[PDB]
Amino acid sequence: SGLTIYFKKPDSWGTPHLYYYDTNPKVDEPTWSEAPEMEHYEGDWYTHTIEGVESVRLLFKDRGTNQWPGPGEPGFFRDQDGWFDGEWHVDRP
Ligand SMILES: OC[C@H]1O[C@H](O[C@H]2[C@H](O)[C@@H](O)[C@@H](O)O[C@@H]2CO)[C@H](O)[C@@H](O)[C@@H]1O
Repeated sequence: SGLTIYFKKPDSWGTPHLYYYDTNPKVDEPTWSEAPEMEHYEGDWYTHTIEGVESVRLLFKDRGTNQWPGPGEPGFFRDQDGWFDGEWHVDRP
């Protein structure tokens, strides 16, 4: 299985990282500061695949203090791929 997630980077952000927890099925889960670099995709879009996973809660961050959603707010729940530009889409919008 595995979730591919694409994320449109806000202009003022550094390169996005994907933080995730509540993996199902359970898979290794990085620390906030060790959340992985999303690979550059096309233009503003970046991407990362969580291996081994049907569902996840996730937050986007950079190496700075930016994150979406806010500090402490629950991760976005996916399900399925994958495109977030401020709202979620099954296809590139
Ligand atoms: O790990 C569960 C926890 O993850 C998310 O928390 C982040 C938080 O949003 C960051 O600002 C920073 O404090 O690191 C935390 C993870 O260690 C969710 O926001 C939170 O709801 C969830 O419980």
